[PDB]
Amino acid sequence: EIDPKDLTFLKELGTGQFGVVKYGKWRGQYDVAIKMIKEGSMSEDEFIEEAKVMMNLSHEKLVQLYGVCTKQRPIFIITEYMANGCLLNYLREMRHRFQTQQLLEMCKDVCEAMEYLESKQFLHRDLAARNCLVNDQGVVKVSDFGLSRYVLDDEYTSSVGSKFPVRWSPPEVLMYSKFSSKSDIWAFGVLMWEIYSLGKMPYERFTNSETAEHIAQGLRLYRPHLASEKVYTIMYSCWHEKADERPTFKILLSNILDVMDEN
Ligand SMILES: CN1CCn2nc(Nc3cc(-c4cccc(NC(=O)c5cc6ccccc6s5)c4CO)n[nH]c3=O)cc2C1
Repeated sequence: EIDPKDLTFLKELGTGQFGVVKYGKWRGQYDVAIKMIKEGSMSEDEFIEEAKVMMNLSHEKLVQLYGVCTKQRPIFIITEYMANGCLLNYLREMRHRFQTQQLLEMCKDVCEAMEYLESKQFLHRDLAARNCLVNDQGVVKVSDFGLSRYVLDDEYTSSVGSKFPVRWSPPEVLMYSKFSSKSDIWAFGVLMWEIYSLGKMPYERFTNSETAEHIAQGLRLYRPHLASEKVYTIMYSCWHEKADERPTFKILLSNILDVMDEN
């Protein structure tokens, strides 16, 4: 529990699934992001009840959840500030500057974080470039892991809602809501595709339902121009129709390192 008196609000950072987020400082020194949880937007009992485990996830490549303020309303969630914002806009805005080696390093950053979550049997559930953040040195970190579990918004929680991450979801999630490590694996493959396409939208011009139909018929995202064959083999392995044929993040990390070694 963070003492809200130790927080200094400084700047608006926009809005997310739980409402307003601000930039501020903790005890005058540490840059933080502060979510102000819109009333009615979150399953608050469930979150507070299970919030300890989320604070104890600690890894360089995870956006740290520093703590919470729950003695007043709205509740606050206080997290590690990342000066370059979310990965999707960072890709699109710096599109013409990236070398392929840097793209691979971004995939490695994310894969390390997910290997850690995997080892803790903790699911992200909404992995995507929009839910990765980039710090002032260009390091990518995975953000908002596990929070989808607390979203109260039928458009987000229903597989046919307008906000559900259909384009990051494997068949068993779209058909049966079967989340597992292997559905995070699928989403990581799509995230690699976002990185190597420099921030394009997956299945652009397809609706969500057409996307679902597409992928249920075996069809997959094309290889982006900047992805080598080896890289594409790695992201494609994430999209096996059968979940148990998909790799683990440990294997994916080994693959990425192997490609780095070869280069
Ligand atoms: C000039 N730029 C302006 C944008 N800009 N942004 C920066 N940096 C951060 C943004 C956020 C942030 C802000 C608003 C919303 C959200 N996203 C969410 O709240 C949620 C995502 C999800 C996903 C699934 C389930 C529930 C939720 S709730 C975040 C990231 O958490 N945070 N931290 C940061 O450092 C730095 C900049 C400079």
